[PDB]
Amino acid sequence: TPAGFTDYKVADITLAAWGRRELIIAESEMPALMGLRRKYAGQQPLKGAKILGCIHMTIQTGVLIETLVALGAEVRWSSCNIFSTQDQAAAAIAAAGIPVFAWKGETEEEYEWCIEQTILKDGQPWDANMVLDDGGDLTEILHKKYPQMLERIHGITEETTTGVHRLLDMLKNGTLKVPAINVNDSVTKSKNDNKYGCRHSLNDAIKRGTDHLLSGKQALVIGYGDVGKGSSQSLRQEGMIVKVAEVDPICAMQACMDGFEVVSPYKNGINDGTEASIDAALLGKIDLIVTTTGNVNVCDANMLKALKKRAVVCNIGHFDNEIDTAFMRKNWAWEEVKPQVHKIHRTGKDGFDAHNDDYLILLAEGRLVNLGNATGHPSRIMDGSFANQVLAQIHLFEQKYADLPAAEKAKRLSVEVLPKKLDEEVALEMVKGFGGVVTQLTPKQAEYIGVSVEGPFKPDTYRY
Amino acid sequence: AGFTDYKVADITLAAWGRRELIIAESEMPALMGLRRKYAGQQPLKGAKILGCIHMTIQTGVLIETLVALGAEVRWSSCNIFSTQDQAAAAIAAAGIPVFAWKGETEEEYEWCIEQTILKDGQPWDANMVLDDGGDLTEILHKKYPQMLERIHGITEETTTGVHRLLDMLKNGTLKVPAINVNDSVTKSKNDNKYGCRHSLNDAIKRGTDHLLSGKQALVIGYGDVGKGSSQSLRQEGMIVKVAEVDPICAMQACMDGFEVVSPYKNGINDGTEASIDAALLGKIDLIVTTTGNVNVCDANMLKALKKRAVVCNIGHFDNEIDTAFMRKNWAWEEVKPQVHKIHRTGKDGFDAHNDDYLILLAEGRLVNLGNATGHPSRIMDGSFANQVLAQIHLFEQKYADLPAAEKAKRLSVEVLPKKLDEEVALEMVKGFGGVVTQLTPKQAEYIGVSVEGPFKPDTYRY
Amino acid sequence: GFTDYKVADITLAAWGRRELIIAESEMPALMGLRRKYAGQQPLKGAKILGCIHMTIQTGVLIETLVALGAEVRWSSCNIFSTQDQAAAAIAAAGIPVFAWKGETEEEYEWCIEQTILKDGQPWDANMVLDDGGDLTEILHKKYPQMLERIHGITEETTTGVHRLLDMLKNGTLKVPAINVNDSVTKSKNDNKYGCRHSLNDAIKRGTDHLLSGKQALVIGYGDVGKGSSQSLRQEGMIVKVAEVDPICAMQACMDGFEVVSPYKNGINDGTEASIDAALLGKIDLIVTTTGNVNVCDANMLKALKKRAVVCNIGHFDNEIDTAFMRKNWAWEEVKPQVHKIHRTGKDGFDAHNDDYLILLAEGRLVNLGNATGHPSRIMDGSFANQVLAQIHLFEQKYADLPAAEKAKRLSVEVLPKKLDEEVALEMVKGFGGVVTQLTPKQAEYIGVSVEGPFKPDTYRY
Amino acid sequence: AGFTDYKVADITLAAWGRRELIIAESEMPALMGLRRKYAGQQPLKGAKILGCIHMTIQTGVLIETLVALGAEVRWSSCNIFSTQDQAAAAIAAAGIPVFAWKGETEEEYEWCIEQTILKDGQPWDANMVLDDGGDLTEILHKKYPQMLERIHGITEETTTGVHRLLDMLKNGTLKVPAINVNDSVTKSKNDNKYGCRHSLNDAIKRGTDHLLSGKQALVIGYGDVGKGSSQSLRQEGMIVKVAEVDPICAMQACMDGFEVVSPYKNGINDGTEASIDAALLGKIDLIVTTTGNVNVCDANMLKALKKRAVVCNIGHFDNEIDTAFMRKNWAWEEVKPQVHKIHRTGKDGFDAHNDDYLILLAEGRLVNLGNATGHPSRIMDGSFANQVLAQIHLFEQKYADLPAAEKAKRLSVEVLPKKLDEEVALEMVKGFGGVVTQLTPKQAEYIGVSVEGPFKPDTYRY
Ligand SMILES: NC(=O)c1ccc[n+]([C@@H]2O[C@H](COP(=O)([O-])OP(=O)(O)OC[C@H]3O[C@@H](n4cnc5c(N)ncnc54)[C@H](O)[C@@H]3O)[C@@H](O)[C@H]2O)c1
Ligand SMILES: NC(=O)c1ccc[n+]([C@@H]2O[C@H](COP(=O)([O-])OP(=O)(O)OC[C@H]3O[C@@H](n4cnc5c(N)ncnc54)[C@H](O)[C@@H]3O)[C@@H](O)[C@H]2O)c1
Ligand SMILES: NC(=O)c1ccc[n+]([C@@H]2O[C@H](COP(=O)([O-])OP(=O)(O)OC[C@H]3O[C@@H](n4cnc5c(N)ncnc54)[C@H](O)[C@@H]3O)[C@@H](O)[C@H]2O)c1
Ligand SMILES: NC(=O)c1ccc[n+]([C@@H]2O[C@H](COP(=O)([O-])OP(=O)(O)OC[C@H]3O[C@@H](n4cnc5c(N)ncnc54)[C@H](O)[C@@H]3O)[C@@H](O)[C@H]2O)c1
Ligand SMILES: Nc1ncnc2[nH]cnc12
Ligand SMILES: Nc1ncnc2[nH]cnc12
Ligand SMILES: [K+]
Ligand SMILES: [K+]
Ligand SMILES: [K+]
Repeated sequence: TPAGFTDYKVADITLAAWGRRELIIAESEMPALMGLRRKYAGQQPLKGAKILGCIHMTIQTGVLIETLVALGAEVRWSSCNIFSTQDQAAAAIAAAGIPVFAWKGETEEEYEWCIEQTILKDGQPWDANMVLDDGGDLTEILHKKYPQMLERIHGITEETTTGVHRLLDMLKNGTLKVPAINVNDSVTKSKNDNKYGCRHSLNDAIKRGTDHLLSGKQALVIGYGDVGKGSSQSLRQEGMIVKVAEVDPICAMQACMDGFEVVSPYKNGINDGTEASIDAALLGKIDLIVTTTGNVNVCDANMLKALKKRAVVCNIGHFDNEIDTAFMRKNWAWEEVKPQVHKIHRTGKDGFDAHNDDYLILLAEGRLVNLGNATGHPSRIMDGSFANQVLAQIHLFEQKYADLPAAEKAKRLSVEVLPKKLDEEVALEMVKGFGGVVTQLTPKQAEYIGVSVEGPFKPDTYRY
Repeated sequence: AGFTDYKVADITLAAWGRRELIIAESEMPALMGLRRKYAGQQPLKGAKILGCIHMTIQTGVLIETLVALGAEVRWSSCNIFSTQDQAAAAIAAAGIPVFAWKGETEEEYEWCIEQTILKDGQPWDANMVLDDGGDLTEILHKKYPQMLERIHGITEETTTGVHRLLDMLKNGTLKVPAINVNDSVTKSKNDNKYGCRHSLNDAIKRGTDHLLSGKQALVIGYGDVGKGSSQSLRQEGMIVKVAEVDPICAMQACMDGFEVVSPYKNGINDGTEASIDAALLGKIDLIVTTTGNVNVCDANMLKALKKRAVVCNIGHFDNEIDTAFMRKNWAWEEVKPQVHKIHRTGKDGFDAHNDDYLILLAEGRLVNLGNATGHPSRIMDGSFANQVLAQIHLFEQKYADLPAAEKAKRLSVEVLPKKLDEEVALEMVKGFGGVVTQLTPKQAEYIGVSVEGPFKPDTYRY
Repeated sequence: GFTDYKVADITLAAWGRRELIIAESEMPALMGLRRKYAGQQPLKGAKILGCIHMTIQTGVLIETLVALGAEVRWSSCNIFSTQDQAAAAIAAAGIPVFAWKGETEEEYEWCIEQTILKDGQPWDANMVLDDGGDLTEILHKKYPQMLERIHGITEETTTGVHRLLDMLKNGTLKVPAINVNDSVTKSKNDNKYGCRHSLNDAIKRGTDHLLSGKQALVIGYGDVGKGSSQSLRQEGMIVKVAEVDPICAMQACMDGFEVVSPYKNGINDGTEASIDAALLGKIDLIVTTTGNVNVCDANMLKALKKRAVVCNIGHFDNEIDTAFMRKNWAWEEVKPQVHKIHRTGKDGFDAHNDDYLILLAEGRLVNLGNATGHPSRIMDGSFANQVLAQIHLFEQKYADLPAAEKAKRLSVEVLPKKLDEEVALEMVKGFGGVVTQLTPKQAEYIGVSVEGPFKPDTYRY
Repeated sequence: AGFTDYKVADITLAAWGRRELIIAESEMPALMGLRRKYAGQQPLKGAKILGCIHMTIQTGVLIETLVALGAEVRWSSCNIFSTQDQAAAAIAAAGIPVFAWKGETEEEYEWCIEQTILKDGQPWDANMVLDDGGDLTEILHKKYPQMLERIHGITEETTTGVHRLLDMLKNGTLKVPAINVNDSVTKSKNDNKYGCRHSLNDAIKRGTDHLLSGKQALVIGYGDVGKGSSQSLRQEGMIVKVAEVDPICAMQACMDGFEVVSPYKNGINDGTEASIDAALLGKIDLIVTTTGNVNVCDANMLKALKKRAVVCNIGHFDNEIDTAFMRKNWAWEEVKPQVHKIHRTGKDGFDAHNDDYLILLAEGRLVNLGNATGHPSRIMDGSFANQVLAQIHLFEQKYADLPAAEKAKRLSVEVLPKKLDEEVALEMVKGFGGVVTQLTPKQAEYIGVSVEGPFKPDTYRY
């Protein structure tokens, strides 16, 4: 009896049985992912693939991990957020002999150490050759601290909008060292996960964090991209009176037409940095503000100062700097209600009255509230995102960028999206998971609209 | 005084039409902002526009915006049933040639387009085309190629019109460049979707006055029009099922809370009655086609529909339903204009109290324009501000005057730049009293955009 | 050689008949009563004065009464609510009807009198069917003698019920009545769901305004206000709700509406200072639904956003201070039942004046004024009750009974819940719904009969 | 600290419970307004209240309101799974006898009620009863008639409890008057409907994390609870069908845009598998019982449900689902607390990867309280304001002190006056920032009401 399998760090390995029970259910909610697991078990298309994975260690990610593993891959995994892991999921994965370094409630130190444990196997760089990322933190660390490892990696498959944006910055600046597939912009990812996932999981997380009635109350959603669209619907369908802020007038136009009043935190929309710019009458009526932008400081200090007493503040974008929580740590006393729920007392820094009425309620300390305060998106939604993740991993691994002459590396050095035909094939398995029946074009019909009977049914410019 | 160059139902409707145009102007801030911004420059001075789009009150404000910016125009409707006669009469009384009335025959429809093309029996000195559906575009290519030599461009309104332009382009038959106005977000995701949300249940109420809540609807298609049409019915309380051939669109319908079904067992349309899901169709109270495709509500479907179901089409062309089969096999009883009971008992005559009929709206033509007034002004504001910008752009490019070599480089179908799309959107938002936030310089840097936009890459789907 | 009618255009009859035949397929409860009671002829000998909106739906009610044996003489209960093809179709069937769309106030009162009189002198009516009590009022206040041979009244709507109860409490009510409104298959089915269907319907026909994204103020949140609010919200309007009833305001909140008052702090003190001018200057659409008086008052009308739409879906047109508007501001007809009210003055207006309001149906019932009111499948519920109520009062034969033994009969009563359920069951079947049948053990467990009624009369649904 | 008259799961949870109570107080303006209105008057001084209701944070605020008004209480939960342990712990820590934890056995549940009834082995000097579901009321009548002699009244929270009260009255077995708290509109239409709207999908998400959008639900019942439950699922995008025995309620579901179906062919429950609509049941992903009835999701429906469907009950008692059949016949795999997979492959063990199972939430117990936290504070504010008023009213009536002749005249089940209902409503509305309009004198005269209310007759249904 030796030490045994120890290449992992989780909160509690004994939760594994529970995580496995939840993985087994989740499999039945993920027909596109499990169809790939079935269709590709033979080809072992990921045999020899050695995947650095950095994405929220949820049950849904566990079904993704095991699908890569079932297709031949070796993986070393960490979560991409300190609060997003489900400890029973992490424990279930570690119990299956898979290296995972993830728990709910990491410090920032532990977060970076966890990523480090995927990168280093046994004190030396693992011979990684694939990267799966969500937000780009693992991507950044590899480029800035382990560039030599990038010499052996065939590509990066990036999950989310913020991560894609960081990739494009690096592509533009000549600093991206390996090609990448933008998974986010599949329609079965962006207009499934980003919108409908937040529709499901935002009011989920707010109810779990606060158990606040939402009906009848006033919400301000900052942003009306895919996340903001889904977020606004999560709140409006519960009966909130939802107001939407935007910098993109096309997105603002959509919110008006979807039945929202479009407002700005600042008078005439001009954020001059002074308190006098804040629409105090507006913020003084808001019971809930949700940031969804991917931007920085969209719920700033002066807004926080002016919010209605006891309003709930949260962020469902990727990074916590959407809210100026730094200002609130410096100036206001924090009272933990329960994990990932704090009352922030605007009375001052040092201590608070337990019955002070002048406080805000912050969820997940500003981190992604759906994963921090609930369980993120549901399996049937994540099915689409992770089916794309698997297809993209298969494809970049087969391309073998790491094995090519230097000058064709410039030709392969690109951020690409999966082809629409693949997008549609994932869509079809999703629809069938609902019991939906897709109609087949007749040849005359296909000829009439200029498509093949088998698709793709839309040009790449089609917006859906 | 002395203006006679027009054909409308009743010129005495002009004072009424004018009252409604003055109202609609207040509902169209982007179109009216363009009028104010460009009146001094006269960017369309010398433009001579053949226009073929639904002669509604909203098209009136478009027409008069083009004119106010310097253009002369000759106008026809792009559907036999979509004209509002008071709008046509107001435009005629303003001295603008228009050939349009509600309830044209097909022959009269073709004649009206020809009256825009010919002036005093001769080709008009047109140099710009504004089209909706491509009917005018097609006539110019097939019958008046010499006129296209002097035409600088086509600004095409609708998905079906764009598809026909692209077919010409791939075939080398497109003679002048086009702007695809449909693909602006302030057109496609405003007009196509939200316009149909507003005007679909509108037309069905005017046509039948049927309660929709609690009743079963089948929407064929879940593109932009299908999405908005589904919402039109679901927000009224219908139980809406959606059919699609595009699994991505089907997936959206699922996620939007709709059951996705096919008219055919396992979705396999093999032309046989036996393929029809008769249990499904025998429960449907309302079928709506939204596809731009052919025969998506076919004869066997029509045979299987529940008795007294409503049948309608909000796509551009009436061949979405097999109305030919119904004319050939079944007796038509007019309820009122644009509303027919179609008795499945036979062709010759019908029992006035027969229970086995369907209710066809607008004879299968676009139901929102045929049985109501189409999209509202505040929505058409976006589409038609795009039209004006597109006319301004193609006219100023002066393709017809370019040397053959330069024409060849410019013969394409293009969309308006995102910056303009955004500028139209902003005026619309301002028309709701919305307040767009300005990025600080730091945030624009953070997300990699200018403070003034555009805010999204062209790949962004919204 | 039938001449005992007055309609706009009798040549519309064939059109009206086509819509009647369609409506019949949309009214299974009414048509069910036709087949159920055709044999019995329960209204044989009934002579019914009827005063209710002369729509296609009312036509099906009329011809249901006749199919069951009744003779009727009919008029509308609003000057703008008649559908002229419905009136014409009824007249063409040899049924006396006096109604057109767009009557004057004078002609409305003349049409009622023509039902009351037959061949120059009072009809020998023995039944009354009323929608707002105007006909009832005229029989009590001007024909207190015809009332002696009538076996009852059946009042259709909330307002008219209220007017009967003020007579009851004051002991001035003279024949027994049946409140048809308090049936759930009438009250909810109609007052709420009917306005859900027909309010935005009317606003679109009248204005063709996009509603999505715009600001509405619904005054009132009773059944009409509830259905009105949903009609606008389901279109994407941002709807605010005003109420004096905190319980209805509570429901508006819970339904996801912001509850506001036109007056600062809700205190309507008659001054221009009390008006929340900031709120009113943002409102694109105000809809009154209260049955009360002056809930959209002159000061609110002054403060409304330019080009706002103003309408009333309550029974009477004093909900809005239209009188102030006639006295002070110039009216421009856009088209029938649509007027631009110019706040620049009374002495004419500039055609391009931007400071105007849009008033629908001159403040009258907007859904019947600018569209066709409620749909057949909804009116089915109310009129099936009306038929049952007429049957019950006719067969009870009040006018043929001892003097004040009839005091045990003098009452405003509702219909038995079992009847309410029977109507509801026919309506559900019209949707193809399938009602589940309790097992004996189940019915014992909750203490009801397998046959119903399933709720006590206190249940609020 | 000397105080030991309680039993909770973990007393160290008290500080957490207290933090959540302080927050809930800010969400319960009506309850906290009663506290401020009556604190000086101490209208419950001398009241000794047996309370049996879900020992949540919201009930914690109610308990402390009663105490603040002068009452002493002894408390138990009315369901084995509904206690929030941190709420129980905070109440115990304040020196208030409470016997409640999440996860009780049935025997523990009974013991907890008895610990409120008995103090130091003898009947407590109880003189008021606050009940939710009738269980404490039942035990008092069956087992402690001597105590009822001294009790002035029962304030019953929920529909099922009121029914048992009415049966006892009808039978002559009710020993003390009761106030039906459920029947206030600020209870029935606030709590029963909008509460289950909030908390049903809440519980289902916490329990299963299943996507609901796009999936098929069958809700049994369309009363207040069923109305709220149907809305809870539809607003998430479920395709919701509704079953009912009451045709009026089914009519409401139709008009609300739901398809109305029966588990049984033509609605006829004949007791055999042959009478099951297996085609319908084979499509349902989620069934919710809302009836207060027995066996409304019976063994033959459970056999017929689509594989892996979720089964749950939001009615007061767990016999709405034939969970007893499932225990006799099928294998239960606990996923996590209050979530069980129920394997239809047999009674003895299961394949860990069997696909033919159902998901039962809270073992058939009220799912909103069992798998989440029940209704939110701002909703329970209305219910519990009514409780406090009902307790005040009966305690001051002092029925137990009246002569036998006066008792006979007051032995009834009453509801609170509408005026009070409105006063609770006004406080709830103010908590939303709502501004109620005050009638003018002439307006109040016009509709025949006082300016202060009541505004509706008692027959008004809202
Ligand atoms: N929590 C989740 O589960 C989840 C899921 C997907 C994506 N995300 C993250 O959410 C963020 C947004 O993702 P997306 O796909 O919606 O991106 P997006 O680009 O589609 O939307 C962002 C929107 O925010 C608007 N915006 C930016 N700055 C603003 C400001 N100052 N005020 C108001 N609006 C402003 C932009 O105009 C844009 O429309 C990204 O960080 C993404 O990674 C989170
Ligand atoms: N009536 C109006 O006011 C109005 C407004 C805009 C566009 N249109 C017209 O409506 C039509 C649709 O326009 P769009 O913008 O929605 O186009 P779209 O391409 O966005 O949507 C059409 C959809 O139909 C689906 N479809 C095709 N064949 C089908 C079949 N046999 N069964 C089921 N689904 C099928 C396609 O997959 C596609 O998603 C076009 O003719 C367009 O010109 C009408
Ligand atoms: N147009 C239609 O088709 C139709 C149908 C049914 C009834 N009605 C009429 O509509 C009106 C309302 O009917 P209902 O059934 O809704 O009655 P209701 O009593 O159910 O509701 C009216 C509401 O108005 C509120 N109210 C009164 N004065 C107010 C004020 N000053 N400010 C705000 N709210 C105020 C009351 O509190 C009440 O809740 C009546 O005149 C009725 O006859 C019209
Ligand atoms: N979980 C909660 O938080 C909560 C809240 C309030 C009440 N409740 C409980 O929920 C139950 C329902 O309460 P309610 O206020 O809605 O009562 P309700 O009387 O308003 O409605 C119950 C409905 O069930 C219907 N029904 C009965 N048997 C049926 C069957 N076999 N099939 C279909 N429908 C059937 C009835 O017709 C009725 O409309 C009661 O037990 C009540 O105590 C629970
Ligand atoms: N009202 C309208 N006018 C012109 N074109 C349209 N297309 C759709 N609705 C229209
Ligand atoms: N269509 C209609 N017919 C008769 N009375 C009505 N009241 C409301 N709508 C009506
Ligand atoms: K229009
Ligand atoms: K009607
Ligand atoms: K709670």
